[PDB]
Amino acid sequence: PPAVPQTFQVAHLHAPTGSGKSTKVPAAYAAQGYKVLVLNPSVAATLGFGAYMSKAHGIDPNIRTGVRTITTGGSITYSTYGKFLADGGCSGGAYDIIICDECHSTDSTTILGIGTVLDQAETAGARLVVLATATPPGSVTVPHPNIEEIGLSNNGEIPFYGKAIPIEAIKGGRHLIFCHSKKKCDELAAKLTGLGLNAVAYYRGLDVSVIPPIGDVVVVATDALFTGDFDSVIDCNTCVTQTVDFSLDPTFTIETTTVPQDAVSRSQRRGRTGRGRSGIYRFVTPGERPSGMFDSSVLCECYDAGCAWYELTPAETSVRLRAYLNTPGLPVCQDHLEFWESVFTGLTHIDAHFLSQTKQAGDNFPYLVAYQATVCARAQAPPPSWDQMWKCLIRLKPTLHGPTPLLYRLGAVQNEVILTHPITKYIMACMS
Amino acid sequence: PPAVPQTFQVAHLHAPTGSGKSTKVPAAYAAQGYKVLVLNPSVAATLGFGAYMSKAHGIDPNIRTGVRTITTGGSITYSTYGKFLADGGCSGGAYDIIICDECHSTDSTTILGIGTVLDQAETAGARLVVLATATPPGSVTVPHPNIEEIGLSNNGEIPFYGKAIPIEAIKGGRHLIFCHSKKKCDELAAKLTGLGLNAVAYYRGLDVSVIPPIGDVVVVATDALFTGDFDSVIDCNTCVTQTVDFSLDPTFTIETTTVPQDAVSRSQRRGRTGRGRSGIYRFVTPGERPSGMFDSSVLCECYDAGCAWYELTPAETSVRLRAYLNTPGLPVCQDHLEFWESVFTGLTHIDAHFLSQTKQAGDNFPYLVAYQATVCARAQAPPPSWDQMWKCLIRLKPTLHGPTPLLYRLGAVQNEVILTHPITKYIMACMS
Repeated sequence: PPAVPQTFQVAHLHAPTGSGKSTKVPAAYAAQGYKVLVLNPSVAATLGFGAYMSKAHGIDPNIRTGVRTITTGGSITYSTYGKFLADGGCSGGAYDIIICDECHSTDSTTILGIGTVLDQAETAGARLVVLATATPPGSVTVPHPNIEEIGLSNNGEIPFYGKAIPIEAIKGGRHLIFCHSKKKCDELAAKLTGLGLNAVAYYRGLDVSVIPPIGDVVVVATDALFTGDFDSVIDCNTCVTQTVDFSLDPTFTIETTTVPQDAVSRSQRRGRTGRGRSGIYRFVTPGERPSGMFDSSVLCECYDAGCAWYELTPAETSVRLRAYLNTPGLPVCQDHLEFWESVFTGLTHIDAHFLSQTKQAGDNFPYLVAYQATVCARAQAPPPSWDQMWKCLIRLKPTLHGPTPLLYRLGAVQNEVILTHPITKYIMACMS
Repeated sequence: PPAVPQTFQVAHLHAPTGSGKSTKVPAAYAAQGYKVLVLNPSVAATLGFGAYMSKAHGIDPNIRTGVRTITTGGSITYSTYGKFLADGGCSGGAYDIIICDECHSTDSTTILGIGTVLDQAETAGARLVVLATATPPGSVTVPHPNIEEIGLSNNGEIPFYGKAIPIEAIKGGRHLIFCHSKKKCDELAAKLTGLGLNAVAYYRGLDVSVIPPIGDVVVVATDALFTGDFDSVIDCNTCVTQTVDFSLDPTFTIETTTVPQDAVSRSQRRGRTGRGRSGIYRFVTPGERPSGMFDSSVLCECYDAGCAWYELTPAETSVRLRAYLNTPGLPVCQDHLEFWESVFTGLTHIDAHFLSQTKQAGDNFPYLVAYQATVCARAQAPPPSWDQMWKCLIRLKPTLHGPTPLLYRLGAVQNEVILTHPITKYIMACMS
């Protein structure tokens, strides 16, 4: 619980997990007349705190979200970054303290949003602006005595990234596997379900409904993160993240490449254990990786998204993205600001009906995949392939043939690619 | 009105809607000695011309539809493509001039209708075939003389496909809203009726009466809607259609999807008002998509509705359709005629009970739904799911175990399945 200076200040509340950061601290604040606003990357977290904050603290916070919205009138508003950017940001929000929580996040939304805070807060009327996070940019993983950090040897057979988890000893108690991809995910889960190890896990687009409860059974699951008492975890130490490449063929190639886990995705994976009691931590490679900068690709999404939903011209999404940079204790990446801002300023006259469709079904890059298919339909030319990605062109299959006027490799490709579409050209020049 | 050449000829009309393409053109051919047949796709519209021609034209035409029939013995004949088909098509007929009104629609029937007539007419003694319309392929919305087109913003208390409707714009008069789904219609009307607004949800099934004829009113209705005399027509711009998506799992799939309106659909709704007393049109997503094309869905639905309703050999159907890809001016599609034909000839010994049951059920793909039933029972195994589509398999539920022999994803498969059935495999191979 930092000061509340009458002037202005940007406080960093670097406190560990379960400290009550998104529940107690605000409450402290909301007991002095100060009107507070707390932001969080996930809905399920927002709506979460939104209750634990009422049924055990005597407060009824307004809970703003896309899937749910509740207005009480309390001076504590638990909403989310996305839903915050959606509501126009602070553009209409009178708050005296703002807490960008979990700010260690490198996702399109946190960033753009935090950037939105960092810029408007100051004049929106805010008196303090808090950035909380268990694991901030830089700070290294710490030996938490509340977690029996135990190795991982190959005194078995069950192939696991190397340190083949011995089966003879490993049965299932309270453990919890941590994987990288969706595929190889269940690939193991069942490889042991023929023994008792359910294959349960959370992917990208599922309900917590698929969660156990009792029975000393081991579970699997990807990064995005339930029930059953996690008093142990088996991290794979292989994080996977999209990484832009400038392959000039004819332009970039947003490709999801795997890699060693930094510090934030190392201790966050250890943030889901040591709960309730003296947790345990299983890991293959001990060493983590210096965290602080995030790939430039993400710098694209703010632009792709900010353009898709939040309605921010490449221009706006910049300044916001700017202010977020100049601020301390927050991650960074190469200042490809001017380039990217460059690209989108041009990608004009996107077909309304394709953005709408693409975004709806939540496609990684809604605006970019909705543009690569406007040019594709005005040129009666098919898209780079018929993956579920270009489903928006489905109704045009009858009238569409020839080569694909490729604007950027956003994944698989299967047609003659012509690299001359006036735009492709623009984007090239923009690349220099 | 075109001339009836000494030789045989297929003409093309393009008069704007309501100029006699289906009223004056015929009367003319009639006031000469030519026996005219006029096909339209609507059972309603059909009976409409009968009355009209009489009320003022001094011509008692014989009508032919499902619900009725009225044979006055006169040369001008009005009839649906549905009834015309079922009447053994043109083959069983001697008409001098066959006008295929509304030849731009793309429904199982209206197509077989033209294919048949475009294939038989000549050899049947026909003198002329006139494909009429006022929105041929490659056509866009031409501004309505007396209809201001306004867009939608965010100034609105009521949501609406991303945009909002300013209550103020719908507080006086008779307004018609257009929503893709009835499921949605119901809601959007409620919210409005709770705002002291006279809301009435209308769609397939309901009683046309619900809609009052006087007083202020807003109709949250779906395509199915004259005496309505509406002031404005807010439109959701999206539309719903069925698409086939070959997905070797194990053969294909026919899911219903919500896709953007084509120039046509955006001219039936926009024109639901402004007719007579100057009205207004209000949209969400600007720029209408173009017309004239139809997903392989239709081609299957033909063979199906051609084995089920009109009782026609997969061979014979192709025969009819073959005379459609050919004639120029009619909508386009992928030439899968050879494929879809294969997939059917194999589907034999359908359980007539199930077929009849399904036909009399309104099921979209009856012959396809029944065969998956037929082989289901035939093999003593349950249907994919128990949606109100398989209803025909209840007296057997007890005597039904094991995984479903999935011939094709045509609905929502909710059961352990297999894909080794001799038939599944067949089509799978017919997949060429």
